[PDB]
Amino acid sequence: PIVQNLQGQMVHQAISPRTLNAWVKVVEEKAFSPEVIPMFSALSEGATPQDLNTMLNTVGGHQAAMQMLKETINEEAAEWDRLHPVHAGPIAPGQMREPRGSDIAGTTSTLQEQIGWMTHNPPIPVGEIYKRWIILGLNKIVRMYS
Amino acid sequence: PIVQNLQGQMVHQAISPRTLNAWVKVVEEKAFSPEVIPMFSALSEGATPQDLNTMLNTVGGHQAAMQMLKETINEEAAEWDRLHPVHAGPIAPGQMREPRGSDIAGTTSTLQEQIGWMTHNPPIPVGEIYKRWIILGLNKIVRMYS
Ligand SMILES: COCCN/C=C1/C(=O)N(C)c2ccc(C(F)(F)F)cc2N(c2ccccc2)C1=O
Ligand SMILES: COCCN/C=C1/C(=O)N(C)c2ccc(C(F)(F)F)cc2N(c2ccccc2)C1=O
Ligand code: NA
Ligand code: NA
Repeated sequence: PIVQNLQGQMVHQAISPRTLNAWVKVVEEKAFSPEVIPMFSALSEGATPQDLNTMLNTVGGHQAAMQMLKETINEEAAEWDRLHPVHAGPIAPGQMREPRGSDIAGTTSTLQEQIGWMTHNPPIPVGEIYKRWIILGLNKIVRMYS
Repeated sequence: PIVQNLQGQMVHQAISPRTLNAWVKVVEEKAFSPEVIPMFSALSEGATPQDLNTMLNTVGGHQAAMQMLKETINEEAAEWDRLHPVHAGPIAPGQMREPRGSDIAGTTSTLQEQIGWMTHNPPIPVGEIYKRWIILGLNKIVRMYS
């Protein structure tokens, strides 16, 4: 997630491995449990898409449940593009481009571009947007158990 | 916890009731379980003493376990005073005073004074210090189950 250092700068701070390890243990004990969702949202506060994917990849899960999660994310990303089309073409070096669904999901964006959108004014909270997509998918999983 | 708003300012953001509710459910299911500790540290990122006490009070627990926790905190606070004595007496209005153990524990300090120490340069991370005392006590509890 993003936090301000001892100067003023908004810097990225990776998620602690000990937090990740404890989290996977929680999910393992409360598989498909609704209470895990508010906890997921709590631990991902200020998280960038990169951080979110690290959490998702670390947890893993059932092949099938991961599918519904990915499909949900993909569906929401395509819905973002349908509503927020981005222009392709000429852009000067260092110019900020508008994020597409795949950028919000961290697939086609770097940590630096994610931080840029998140610390911009007006900000494009790509971390918050992606988290919502994930939570939608998690809420879908709990309701099928697959 | 403290977070920067849409201007630049370091503002306080209370813990979500939904997070608190989910957390108490976790502790209830994993009573005295070591894995809860890394999770406690994760959710209290950037937390002020006020936030920490809200979490502690919300969780509650066994009369006896709460005792060892309080006694541990009290013991560490007295140890902080023994090593970092603070001068009493004349101080101008609005002057920043050095925190004593009771201030770090949020007993004799306001949310505003806690934020002041935490956003000062060099900072007095009262939230981090208090969190360590709590985690020491939690590690004590797990090892007695009381
Ligand atoms: C470590 O795996 C052990 C067995 N549990 C697997 C699960 C699963 O298959 N998926 C795909 C995932 C993926 C990410 C997460 C996340 F960390 F993000 F929360 C939870 C989660 N949930 C889940 C979903 C909804 C509500 C509660 C838990 C599971 O139970
Ligand atoms: C809601 O209560 C249901 C039964 N569990 C009670 C417990 C207890 O009596 N105390 C005093 C506390 C107090 C705060 C916390 C905190 F939220 F901060 F983690 C955990 C905790 N732990 C605890 C201690 C060490 C490791 C894991 C859990 C307990 O089990
Ligand atoms: Na990437
Ligand atoms: Na207070």
